[PDB]
Amino acid sequence: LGSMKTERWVVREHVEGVPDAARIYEKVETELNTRLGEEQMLLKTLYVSVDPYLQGICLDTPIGDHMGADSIMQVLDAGPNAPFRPGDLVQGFGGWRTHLVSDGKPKLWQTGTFPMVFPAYRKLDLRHYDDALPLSTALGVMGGPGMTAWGTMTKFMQVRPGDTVVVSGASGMIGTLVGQMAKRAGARVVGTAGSAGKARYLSQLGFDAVIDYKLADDADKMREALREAAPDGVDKYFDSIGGSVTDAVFSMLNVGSQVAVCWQWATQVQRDYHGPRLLPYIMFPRATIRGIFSLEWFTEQNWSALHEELGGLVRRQELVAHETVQDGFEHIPAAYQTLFSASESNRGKVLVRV
Amino acid sequence: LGSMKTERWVVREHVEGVPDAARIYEKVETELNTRLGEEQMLLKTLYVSVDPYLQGICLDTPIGDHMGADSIMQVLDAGPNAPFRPGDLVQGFGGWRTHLVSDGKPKLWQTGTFPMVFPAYRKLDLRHYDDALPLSTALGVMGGPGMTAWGTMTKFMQVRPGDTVVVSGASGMIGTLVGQMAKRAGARVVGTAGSAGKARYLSQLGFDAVIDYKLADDADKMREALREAAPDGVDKYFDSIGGSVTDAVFSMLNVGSQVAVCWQWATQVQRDYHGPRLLPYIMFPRATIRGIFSLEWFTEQNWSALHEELGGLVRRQELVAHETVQDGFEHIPAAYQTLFSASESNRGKVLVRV
Ligand SMILES: NC(=O)c1ccc[n+]([C@@H]2O[C@H](COP(=O)([O-])OP(=O)(O)OC[C@H]3O[C@@H](n4cnc5c(N)ncnc54)[C@H](OP(=O)(O)O)[C@@H]3O)[C@@H](O)[C@H]2O)c1
Ligand SMILES: NC(=O)c1ccc[n+]([C@@H]2O[C@H](COP(=O)([O-])OP(=O)(O)OC[C@H]3O[C@@H](n4cnc5c(N)ncnc54)[C@H](OP(=O)(O)O)[C@@H]3O)[C@@H](O)[C@H]2O)c1
Ligand SMILES: CC[C@@H]1C[C@@H]2C[C@H]3/C=C\C=C\C(=O)NCCC[C@@H]4NC(=O)/C(=C(O)/C=C/C=C/[C@H](O)[C@H]3[C@@H]2[C@H]1C)C4=O
Ligand SMILES: CC[C@@H]1C[C@@H]2C[C@H]3/C=C\C=C\C(=O)NCCC[C@@H]4NC(=O)/C(=C(O)/C=C/C=C/[C@H](O)[C@H]3[C@@H]2[C@H]1C)C4=O
Repeated sequence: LGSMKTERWVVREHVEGVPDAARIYEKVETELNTRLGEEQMLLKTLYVSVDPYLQGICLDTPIGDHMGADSIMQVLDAGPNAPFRPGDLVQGFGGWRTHLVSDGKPKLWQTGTFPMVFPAYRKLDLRHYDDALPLSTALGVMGGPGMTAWGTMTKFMQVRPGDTVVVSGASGMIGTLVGQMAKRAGARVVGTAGSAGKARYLSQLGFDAVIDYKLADDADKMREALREAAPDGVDKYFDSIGGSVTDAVFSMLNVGSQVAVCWQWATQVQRDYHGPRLLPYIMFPRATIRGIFSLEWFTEQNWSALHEELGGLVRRQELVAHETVQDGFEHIPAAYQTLFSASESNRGKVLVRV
Repeated sequence: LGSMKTERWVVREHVEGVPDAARIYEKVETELNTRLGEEQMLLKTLYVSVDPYLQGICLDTPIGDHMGADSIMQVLDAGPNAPFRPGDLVQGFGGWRTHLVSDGKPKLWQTGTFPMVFPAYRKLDLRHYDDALPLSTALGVMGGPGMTAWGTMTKFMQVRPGDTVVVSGASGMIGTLVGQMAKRAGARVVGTAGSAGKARYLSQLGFDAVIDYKLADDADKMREALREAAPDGVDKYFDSIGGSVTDAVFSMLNVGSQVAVCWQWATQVQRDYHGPRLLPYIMFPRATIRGIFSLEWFTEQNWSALHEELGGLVRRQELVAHETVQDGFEHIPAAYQTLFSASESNRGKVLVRV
């Protein structure tokens, strides 16, 4: 049969800490075989996600392999028993590649720290998307990030009116969704941000107080900032940061509090591996801490409820989901790099349209 | 009108770390005014509990005050509007005193780390007791520690046939109670213990493996023993120790695992305040970690349930609830000292008959 020319970003070099996109990634030209097994598909990439958790995926990617990532793909061609037909849109972990072949079946992440299984590709139905909630939201508020926020806030956390909710890593999409939902449930909402503009932006989304984690560098400076922003204690904590801000929150946990652990940026990215033992602080509060791994909620029923509940709020404008769509496959690493800059222009989910 | 000489153990000196019980405490004769107020009672102590959690209570007890502890008392005299009548048997936080005047209402622990409120005295009634459930069980299987184990197993942990339940600090009444209920639900149960002789005691109670925590110094050695003792990973963990055993367990948590935090001996007594950050290990397992503070279960309906459910199994000797009752009020601090220094001989709940 035949082949096609494709471009891929591949992992050139492993560097821990804050990644250097120009140094770690290299754009190569690749020839793709277009011969399809009975259930395989030939896919074109329309949109690609960039996310912080790619820092850890990258370090587990064999050198030379392509950078994995969440993406939106269109089926160009398909074998006879492929799950989707040409023209069908799917969301899945297609990676930083213009084109690819895959059967869309669940695949195990072999070289990762845990036995993680990337989900089967998911069919996208155009009826769910419009100008208010466009197709690219399948990578954001109607995707992984939305599912993480919405699943946590309806399957685990039980915000009550009058509660104080703290959200670390609040300026990103998952943080802002959690805060806005908490607000709807009647809570005082405290966030952390890196800039006066980002802090003002969270105040526009309805955060009642925002702490600057660059001035508050230590649990001490942090404890004081929290005690001011949350004088009555903390009832819920949505944690994407860990490290010293989380150490400070655990000193002021109220009774029956709940902590959702979504990420530990300060450990994973900043390599903060040791610190004060936190478990001694949860007994009298009777606090509940749940690890979040939102892949467990990727079910057809959860996707429908996501669209009904969360999609309605976004559409009625009762809940704001911003995205920064950068254009051009060649600018994927540059767009990924801004997740770690000091630029305040990073509103919501960062995306690349290809 | 009248008075009455009594003896009390008072806190002479504050000593951090492992208690030196003969240096910390001092036995004093105290004349008690027995002119009761309207809601007040005069009570006589029949038994006292000694517990590792008394180490922190003591540290928070101002010099010269009496040492608090759980006790079984008997109402000698009672004012008109007293909540109990002479001859009534009650359980409450009477402390290391031979006699005392209290109104038995709930009381705020004004000097503690946290805002703890000691419960109101609860009446005992002799009919529920016999030689299989002696009256002294209101300080163990039918008291605080029984409420701690049964409440964790029926209100938090959901042990299912085939689980591997790990229990740190398993020789005492709470740890052994957890293991036996877990075995009754179908689990493999792993404990820790300090003596070869208690290891064989736990096994004969149903434990499928017992680590020597004294032999396994650090996290590493403890992972090796746990890898051996629980090869399918940990599904439930009942923690009373924290420190390096708990660090080990968190490296091998299964998906959906439940951790219950009962105490942190390593931090409270051994002063180990820093360690590896544990929250990074719980996201992929979706672990749930709940702090235990069984005072929230001290409810009339919950006591009834504890009798019904545990009373039967205990009397039949299905579920084994041992006690070690020392004799003599002057021996209370030495009995308490054994929990830290000479526990090799103890079996279940250490109490002291006065
Ligand atoms: N467990 C799961 O299932 C799961 C699922 C999806 C995602 N995640 C993770 O959860 C996180 C949430 O997603 P997101 O879209 O909301 O990411 P994100 O927060 O946008 O990631 C980068 C942001 O974090 C902030 N940040 C960086 N260092 C910080 C620090 N030391 N303290 C506080 N904030 C800091 C920055 O905000 P400023 O610009 O204001 O500094 C920046 O905008 C992501 O990191 C992702 O990897 C977990
Ligand atoms: N959270 C709550 O609401 C609550 C309520 C009640 C009690 N608690 C606490 O829960 C624990 C259990 O109660 P219990 O009555 O069964 O007391 P216990 O376990 O008998 O307490 C002392 C025993 O723990 C063992 N131990 C000492 N150091 C250890 C270590 N590093 N690792 C493992 N075991 C060690 C010793 O047993 P060996 O003889 O085997 O060395 C000792 O006899 C205690 O810490 C108690 O204060 C908490
Ligand atoms: C096709 C759909 C897409 C598939 C994608 C799979 C996950 C991506 C990355 C997972 C990484 C991971 O599991 N360990 C890396 C080890 C370090 C660290 N330790 C963690 O426990 C952890 C995390 O829990 C991350 C969680 C991230 C959740 C995402 O939503 C989904 C992506 C999802 C939208 C960490 O990053
Ligand atoms: C009349 C009935 C009786 C009343 C008694 C009160 C508690 C005793 C001690 C509580 C201490 C306390 O809370 N802070 C000290 C702080 C350090 C440490 N940090 C904790 O979180 C913690 C603990 O949670 C203890 C939990 C203990 C549970 C007991 O069964 C009940 C006793 C109970 C049987 C600690 O010891």
